[PDB]
Amino acid sequence: LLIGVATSSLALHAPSQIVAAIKSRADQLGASVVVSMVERSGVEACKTAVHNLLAQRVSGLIINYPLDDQDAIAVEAACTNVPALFLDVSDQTPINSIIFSHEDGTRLGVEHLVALGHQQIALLAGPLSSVSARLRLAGWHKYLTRNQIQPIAEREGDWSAMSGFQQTMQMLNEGIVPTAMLVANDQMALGAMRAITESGLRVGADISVVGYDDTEDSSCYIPPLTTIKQDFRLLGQTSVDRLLQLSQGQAVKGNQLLPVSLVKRKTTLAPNTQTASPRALADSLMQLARQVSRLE
Amino acid sequence: LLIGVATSSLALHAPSQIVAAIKSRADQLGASVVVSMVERSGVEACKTAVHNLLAQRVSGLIINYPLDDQDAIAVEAACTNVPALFLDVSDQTPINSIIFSHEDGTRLGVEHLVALGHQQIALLAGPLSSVSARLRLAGWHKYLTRNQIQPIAEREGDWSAMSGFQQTMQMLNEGIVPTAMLVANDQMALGAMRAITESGLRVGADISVVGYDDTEDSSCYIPPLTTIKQDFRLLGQTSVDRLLQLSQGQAVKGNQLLPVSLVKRKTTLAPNTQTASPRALADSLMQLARQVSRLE
Amino acid sequence: LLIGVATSSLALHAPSQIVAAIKSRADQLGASVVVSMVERSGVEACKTAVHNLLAQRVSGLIINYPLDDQDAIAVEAACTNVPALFLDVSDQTPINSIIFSHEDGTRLGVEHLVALGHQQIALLAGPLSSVSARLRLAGWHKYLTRNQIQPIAEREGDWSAMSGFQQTMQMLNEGIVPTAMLVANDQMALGAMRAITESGLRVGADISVVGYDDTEDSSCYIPPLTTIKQDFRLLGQTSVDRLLQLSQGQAVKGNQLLPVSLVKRKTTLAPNTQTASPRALADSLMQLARQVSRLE
Amino acid sequence: LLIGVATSSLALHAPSQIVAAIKSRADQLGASVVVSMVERSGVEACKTAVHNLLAQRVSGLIINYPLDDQDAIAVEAACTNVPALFLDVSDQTPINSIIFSHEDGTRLGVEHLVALGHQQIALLAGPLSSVSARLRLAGWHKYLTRNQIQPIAEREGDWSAMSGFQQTMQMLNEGIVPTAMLVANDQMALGAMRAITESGLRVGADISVVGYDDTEDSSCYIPPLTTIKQDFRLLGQTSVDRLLQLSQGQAVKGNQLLPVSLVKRKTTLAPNTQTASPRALADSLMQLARQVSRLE
Ligand SMILES: CC(C)S[C@@H]1O[C@H](CO)[C@H](O)[C@H](O)[C@H]1O
Ligand SMILES: CC(C)S[C@@H]1O[C@H](CO)[C@H](O)[C@H](O)[C@H]1O
Ligand SMILES: CC(C)S[C@@H]1O[C@H](CO)[C@H](O)[C@H](O)[C@H]1O
Ligand SMILES: CC(C)S[C@@H]1O[C@H](CO)[C@H](O)[C@H](O)[C@H]1O
Repeated sequence: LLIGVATSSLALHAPSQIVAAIKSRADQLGASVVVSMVERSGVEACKTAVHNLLAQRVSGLIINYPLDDQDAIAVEAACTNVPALFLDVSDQTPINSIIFSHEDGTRLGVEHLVALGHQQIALLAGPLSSVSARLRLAGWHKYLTRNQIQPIAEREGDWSAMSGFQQTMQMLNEGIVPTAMLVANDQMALGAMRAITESGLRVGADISVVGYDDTEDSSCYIPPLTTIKQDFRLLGQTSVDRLLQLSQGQAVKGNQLLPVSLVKRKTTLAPNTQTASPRALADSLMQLARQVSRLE
Repeated sequence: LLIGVATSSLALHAPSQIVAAIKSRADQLGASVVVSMVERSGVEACKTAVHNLLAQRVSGLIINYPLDDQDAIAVEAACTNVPALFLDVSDQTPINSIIFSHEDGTRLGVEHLVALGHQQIALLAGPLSSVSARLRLAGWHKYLTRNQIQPIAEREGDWSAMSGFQQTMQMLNEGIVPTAMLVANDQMALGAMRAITESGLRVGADISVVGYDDTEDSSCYIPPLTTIKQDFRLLGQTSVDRLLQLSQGQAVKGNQLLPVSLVKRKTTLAPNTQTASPRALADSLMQLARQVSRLE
Repeated sequence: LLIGVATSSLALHAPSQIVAAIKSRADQLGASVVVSMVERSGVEACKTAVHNLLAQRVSGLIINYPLDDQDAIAVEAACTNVPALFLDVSDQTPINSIIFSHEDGTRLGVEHLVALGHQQIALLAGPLSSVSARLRLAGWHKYLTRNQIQPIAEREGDWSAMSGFQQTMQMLNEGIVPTAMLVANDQMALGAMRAITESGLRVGADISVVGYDDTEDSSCYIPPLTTIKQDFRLLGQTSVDRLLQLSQGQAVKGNQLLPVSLVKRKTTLAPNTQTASPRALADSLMQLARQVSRLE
Repeated sequence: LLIGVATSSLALHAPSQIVAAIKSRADQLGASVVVSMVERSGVEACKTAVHNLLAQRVSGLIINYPLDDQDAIAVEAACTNVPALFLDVSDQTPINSIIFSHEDGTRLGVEHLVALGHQQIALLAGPLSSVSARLRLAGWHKYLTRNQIQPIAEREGDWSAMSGFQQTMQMLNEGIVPTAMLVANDQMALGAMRAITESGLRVGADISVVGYDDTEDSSCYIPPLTTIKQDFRLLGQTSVDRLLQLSQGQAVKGNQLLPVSLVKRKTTLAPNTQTASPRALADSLMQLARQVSRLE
């Protein structure tokens, strides 16, 4: 009983909250989990990661890493005879896998904003060289389409807070001031939020943001982020588990999806990028002047 | 060579970021790394990961886990005839250790705080279990004192955003309102922030905050966290290198302290009991500008 | 396969960008390119180049050089067998050409200034030797009368920046001061901008300028300029596709016009005469805010 | 006597100004210049570029493309017997090549600021995968270090007018505010120049920028660039000329250096006007608030 976990960059919270979640279930079942982090590169990076664990004489493999249909299949055979469960793959590729409904994920985000009266929605996607990053972009460009609305913007980030921050100062330094944004994860929305703020914009009221994952700090990110949840606590549960099932005789086989949901919090409101004021705002500015000349 | 790591919960940013770095360095030297995850509960928890990692015939062992003066010893003996490096222990311990200066980290934090005219300072510590936690709490006590200052409050967290949040919300609600707050880590600092905001107070202008760590996301928090940088990257390469040196008997024995540095950003600023509309005001004309434009 | 391109001066931005574009499209289908630098000398030069690329045994020729009707007719005669494709000609020439709608491109530019309330409009053309420049000056002329205006000034640059400069500040020196200037290409607009500024006016607020091309750097001229966007990347791609199929029996033939668009930015504003409030304020308020967050 | 020219991206101004000269020169001797291109791949891309040209019976080969010491050496062999002149290389890579003085170009930048009284300078370097950019970063260090100063920042761009904008949005938003920047190319200066302005700073008077290359548009940028002139005409010339000489048995086989210069203009002043953020700011916020006041 020695579960091998070939995971992402543990810098990112998700691949981390997942491992914690894994190590946690293997705990009660009474099995041992052993991590092997895997490089930024791809396919072959993952392969060696795989080989290591194979050497430790692991029992089965949970591959938490981005792979294209083709790559996934490669890696599977790399494992030779050990049963390997895949966590970040197309919900189409043959291999055994557990995926969060990328279809429901986007559908919810999209429809929540539309109902809220938003029309000018901008998209901040993850690193398009990542299947999961790719499948949410798709679902965005579908559920907004079926709703008739079209994305006034589209950026590419990389799962970091800074990435979401730059791509949002960029988008705003050239004229696209929307009323809502669909971000590919919670860290990018964190940065995205500071962005929208250092710009005189009220997050939520002026620009509604909706993260995606609902990692831990998301509750405390200033406006407690309205985010789509991915229960990794329960993803590891089902994972370690099914992994046992495949090895110890049977299985279930191939694609198996889990649900997601809209954790409605505080970054999403009626469009109204604020309307009105006569010379009320003139009277406002007026005082700051006193204040400023109150200084020099 | 094969490096083994006993680690705290991979879900805490700092530990995840310290694990990720140790990775990079093993990578540059053609060495594999395997991580055993531990349940921050006790010394036994620790002896296990070690004990299983010592079954992998790992070449070096790195124990990044909060062991006590006497526990460390139990664990060093546990990691039989293999060199181990302890990362969360005390320089006050006869084990091969590499740690960050707690004496400076706390020194600066106070030094910076008193330097801006703050006198009523509140302390928000981490789980008093962590040697480190307790260490950081010793320092703040030492330096506030050398500045004839005694803290007006001292709550305790558990290293997470939500504890930083629950704790200040309680303090604040208790009539206790500081003018500057010293937090044990960036994460809890996120929480304290949100609380300080929901209390209707300008974080920076009214209550200045100083985390301690400079984990990734901090450059993107609300007003970016003025915070004690612990160079996890630095910590990474050293341990890895020294672990080889270690196997080869190269007596890089005993303790050795890495430095911290105060990163200035947007949460520290003088006590708002001086001038009014400091820094902020600027980014108030910004809001107003962004309202007037909305009307044309 | 192997395409040849007889080009205008490579030192002129748009033609360079078009070549770079054509290069990519070639690459996409694995077509080899080869460029011949044509001297502004004239059709006897653009003829030699045609003859030189024929020496190489090109499969198809793209000719982006500003030839005149009979000058175009004369060069195709020289395109023995190999199919030539003309980029700089008039839709009116009975050869195979692909160009950008000089109609809409001059239409919008005018409509944009008329709808902004301008009326004293000055024109800055390119060298009247070229069809394209003259094609552009014809439009401006048509729409201004059709919108009951007649340019108050009409100068002639040569596509370079310095022309835009000299020419404008020259007109400015004769005391001919307009509220809007239409310029034949971005480069010249860069220059005009400096002349304007250098002679004491706020480009935009006082004299507004439109461009034509939206070449690379345009996003960065201090006030980024509103300009007629011509997609050279599209041009480049079609050029090849057409040339291929064309040259490959599948006779396309004739002339096809590509669409353009008005890229709105910071140089086009309402006339200063009317309140100087077109905007001013939102743009102003905001950067004053940044100097208000610089002394505290 | 046919000269094959394997050039870089022609999107950039310098490689295009050099081709223009390359032809302009070859034009005088009664020689043909056939331009071939390379993407940003490296060696293989530069080699195909070379095999292509070899096909057309080119008698010369001018490689104006970034090659690493041993990569140059490969492409030379690739180049075969047909004599090759390299334009982008290091003075100590063993082949016949003409390069501007990276040593004096950086020396002049440095000494100019130092003597002007600049202490805090930032470094906007070019893509560190381009020898030009590298020897040019190193050079600046040497002279600054020689002068007792160290870069308060060091960013990396990619030669476009936009990377200049983002790295100055960046380096500035993250608090660094130098008083001089040594930019590694004139296009990247239009962005820094534009960034430094949109942040309430006066280029020249507040941040002092100094570009590199001095290309055609630089004398028309807003405050016209104090730049380092690389005489692209003298280079085109010396290039072709020397090219027919080695072709014709002669030599001086290996390194050859041309001079650089400092074209002083208006982006460099003595550090400070004292206050870009003073009293007026409130009086000015007033008339604004009042210019506001009336659109309601
Ligand atoms: C593992 C990274 C690609 S990041 C990570 O993966 C998770 C599970 O796939 C979720 O996708 C998160 O949104 C994303 O941040
Ligand atoms: C596992 C916790 C002690 S968290 C973590 O560990 C790091 C390494 O020592 C530092 O202690 C960080 O402050 C702390 O946040
Ligand atoms: C062919 C150049 C002399 S000019 C160049 O060409 C483009 C494509 O035709 C456009 O005509 C540009 O405005 C002009 O600068
Ligand atoms: C092709 C690029 C390196 S751009 C270009 O190259 C010339 C080569 O000498 C110069 O070095 C310029 O500084 C740079 O912008």
